[PDB]
This record gives sequence, C-alpha cells and structure tokens, in this order.
Amino acid sequence: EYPTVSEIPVGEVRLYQIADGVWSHIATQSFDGAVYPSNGLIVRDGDELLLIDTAWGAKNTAALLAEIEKQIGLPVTRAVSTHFHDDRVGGVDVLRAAGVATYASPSTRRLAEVEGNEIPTHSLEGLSSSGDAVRFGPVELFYPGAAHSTDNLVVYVPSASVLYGGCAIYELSRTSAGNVADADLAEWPTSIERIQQHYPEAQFVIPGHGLPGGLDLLKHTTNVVKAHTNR
Ligand SMILES: O=C(O)c1ncsc1NS(=O)(=O)c1cccnc1
Ligand SMILES: [Zn+2]
Ligand SMILES: [Zn+2]
Ligand SMILES: [Zn+2]
Repeated sequence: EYPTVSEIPVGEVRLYQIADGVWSHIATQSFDGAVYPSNGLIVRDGDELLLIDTAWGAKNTAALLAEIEKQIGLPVTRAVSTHFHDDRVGGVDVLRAAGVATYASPSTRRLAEVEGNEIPTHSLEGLSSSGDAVRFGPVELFYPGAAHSTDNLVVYVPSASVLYGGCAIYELSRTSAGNVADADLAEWPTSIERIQQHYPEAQFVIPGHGLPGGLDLLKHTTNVVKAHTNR
C-alpha cells in the first residue's frame, strides 16, 4: 500500500498515514530521463501541521498543500527543510506565500544561499555540532554529522517512533550510492552510528526516497556507502 512512482504522475502528490497524526508525503520528479519518488513528513501539532521538506519544486509543493487541504484539513503553520538541496528547499517560496513559517539550520541556509537555491526564512539554533538534538514542537531534530550533505538533519517523532532520515538514509532497493557530489563519504557511516545510538527505538524509518522500513535501513545505507567508498 505505500505509494510508488507507478501510482504518481509528476505534478501530483500522495499522502500516506503512518500513525495517528503522522503522514509521509510522496512526490515524483523527472531527473536524467528517470522518474524518482521523494518522501517528506507531515506531523500533527495540536490543530496545526508541521511539514518536513518540500515536495521537490514549486508546482509539486503547491499540489502538496492542496492535497493536505483536501485530505487532512489542518493548516501547515511551519516547515523544516532537512538540507539545502532542491528536493528539500524547492518550493519554500510557495510555502512562504501560503503563510508557512519556513525553517532550516544556519548551515543549510548558508549552503542554499551559496548554491542559489531557495532559502528558508527562519534559523534553527543548536544543531551546529555532530550529535546535537533540539526539540521542535512534535518532533526532535538531530544533526548526526556530515553524510549525504554536511548539513543534513534527521527528524524523529517521539510519539509514533518514526524516524525520517531524509537523504542520509537510503531505501533497501537502492544498492548504489546516489548523488554524492556534496556528501562526506568518510563521515557518513559514523553519522549513521550517531543516528543508531540516538534512536535505537525507532520502529518506522522513512528514507528520503522510496519505501519505508525499519532500522535495517541504517545498516543498509552504511553497507552501500562503504561499497561506494571501495569502488
Ligand atoms: O540521493 C539523493 O538524495 C538524491 N536526491 C535527489 S536525486 C538524488 N540522487 S540521484 O541524482 O543519484 C538519482 C537516483 C535515482 C534516479 N535518478 C537520480
Ligand atoms: Zn540532497
Ligand atoms: Zn516568520
Ligand atoms: Zn534527495
């Protein structure tokens, strides 16, 4: 039942409920002649919603809001981008125009600015050092160290035992390293150890792209990252 690229036309977005008040959002983008899905997270916070990541572009992110409005009916008041790449900040200006307060770490904001990508408005303090955690309404935010990018955050929903690894965690079907141009391959496995060591209790692990699993996805990512390092 977890939505795949076969069910989703580029431009559309599917929500998938994972627990009481916890959803993933799924969108697709056309990249290098292939079609690839992407995951973000939606977490209920009283009578409002926190959004983790854009749906990878302005048009998808407009559809994401329309899909949230239709299917959940609570307002998105805050959004957090988990690193500076386009699949996480692309659509921030859409969010901002709809009244969403947009957030990222200063590291992410600076890299976004340097990259010419969209820049979330608000700064998340207290995440500058590997192993830092901060609370953010109904989630904890964790900086595990450099991995997929130097700024990548992971998000844990203490109340549903949901860990959203964003692009620092790979799905099981992904057996070769993705876009590593901005990655710290030397530190990635240590960063994942930090995630393992902080969230030993997670039950649902959502990778940046593709199918959820359990904690095995962390070891899976490590294996793939090491294989790539030994190419
Ligand atoms: O690995 C990532 O997080 C990532 N995010 C957007 S694209 C990408 N990796 S990728 O460019 O190597 C990719 C994988 C599969 C199909 N097309 C592109
Ligand atoms: Zn990325
Ligand atoms: Zn504001
Ligand atoms: Zn990605």
